[PDB]
Amino acid sequence: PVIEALSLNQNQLASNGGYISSQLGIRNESCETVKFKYWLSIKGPEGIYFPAKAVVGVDTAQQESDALLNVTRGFWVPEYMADGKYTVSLQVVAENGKVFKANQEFVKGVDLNSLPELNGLTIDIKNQFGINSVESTGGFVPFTVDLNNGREGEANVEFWMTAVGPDGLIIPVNAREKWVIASGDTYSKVRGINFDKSYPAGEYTINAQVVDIVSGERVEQSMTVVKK
Amino acid sequence: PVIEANLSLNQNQLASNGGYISSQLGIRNESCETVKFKYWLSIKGPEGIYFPAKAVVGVDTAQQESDALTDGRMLNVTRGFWVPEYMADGKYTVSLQVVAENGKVFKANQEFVKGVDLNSLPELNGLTIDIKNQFGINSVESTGGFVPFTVDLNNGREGEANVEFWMTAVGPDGLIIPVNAREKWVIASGDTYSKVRGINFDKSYPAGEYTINAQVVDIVSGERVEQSMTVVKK
Ligand SMILES: [Mg+2]
Repeated sequence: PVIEALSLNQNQLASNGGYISSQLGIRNESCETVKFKYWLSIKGPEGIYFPAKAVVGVDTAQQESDALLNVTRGFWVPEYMADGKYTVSLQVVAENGKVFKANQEFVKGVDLNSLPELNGLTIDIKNQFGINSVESTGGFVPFTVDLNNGREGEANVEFWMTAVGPDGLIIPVNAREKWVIASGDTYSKVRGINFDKSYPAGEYTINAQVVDIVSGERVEQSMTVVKK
Repeated sequence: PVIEANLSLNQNQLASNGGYISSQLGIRNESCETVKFKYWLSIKGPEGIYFPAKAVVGVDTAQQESDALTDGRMLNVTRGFWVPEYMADGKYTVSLQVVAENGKVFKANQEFVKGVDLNSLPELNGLTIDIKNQFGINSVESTGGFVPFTVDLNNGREGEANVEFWMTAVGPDGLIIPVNAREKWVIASGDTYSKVRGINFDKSYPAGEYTINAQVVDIVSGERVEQSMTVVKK
């Protein structure tokens, strides 16, 4: 690796938001000097994406290279942004096109170390065997889905999954299903996606959504699989 | 082109209570030889929503199956979907997507709106948001290129608007490239915040599709609106 790339001072914010301070480390392990560009960005719920940089005036700058690093950057997460899971991403693009990323999570207005949930309905969706990539010639990745209703009454849920990938692909992974889950019951399945040989190389976000139809609240779970 | 894809929607405007959209899908094999492909219909919406057109009464157990079209022959199917009241008001894109056996991707897209006017600017309660690819540059070379965007935030309200604004490029390999840092503006009644802002796609950046994504927030109401535009790096 020509580059090795993050830690956050805290990983839990309340719904009123707060400040996250991040320590960025970029090491040049290789024999030669390396030129790269780097930045810090955030991905959140409800399609939020934002740069860690905030400015008091007009942003006039462009992405400058460095050459080889230890810097600290902090950002505010305002109350208005959605409650849920955020990913902070230090990203480095080396002159030769190799991309390096270091990611860490924080949560806003939900418990770290508890499952995602819709008011007692708990959502446990996982890459079953931790398969983070498949070959260009194709591969299959199964995902476990457990929707456990911890409420006193029955929960009316809707559930689907897509693979959001290269070339603007949005591949159906699970069609939209609707379930009435009794108090104390669980909806469980294993669902896989076959990445056909024909599908483009690159990064796919397996994106599960669960909706409580009565409250209208929606929660996402995103998992990444790379097709080489 | 080994495939030509066509899509049309029976209507392009829904109320906030939602409704049903019926879509006509056309896939034509123009080429000399028989072609094998897979295809599907998906929707992208506000607030990070993505969903498949298909809904099932039980447990979805099926996988994406291939179809085949002989020389000159075509496929015509009609598919519909419900857009429930709970999904966000704003702009939606319906996408018919075809992946041919050889890896070539073909797409036909159409827009509909929910709870907003078709043919009006995105807005936050009288604050209008007009963000555009300035010269209609939809792609840049692998060796690099620069694309400028115009930003016009016109405050049509009686009072001043307190806005926050930023832009990223969401691209291949999970890149989220800063394009405009987070700025805050106080725009007086009747004024416009205008700027031109560009992104340099350096040679080093990966080939593929970049969504230039602008977000505008009314800091007082806490309402947020996006505008997305696509640039392909070859
Ligand atoms: Mg209508």
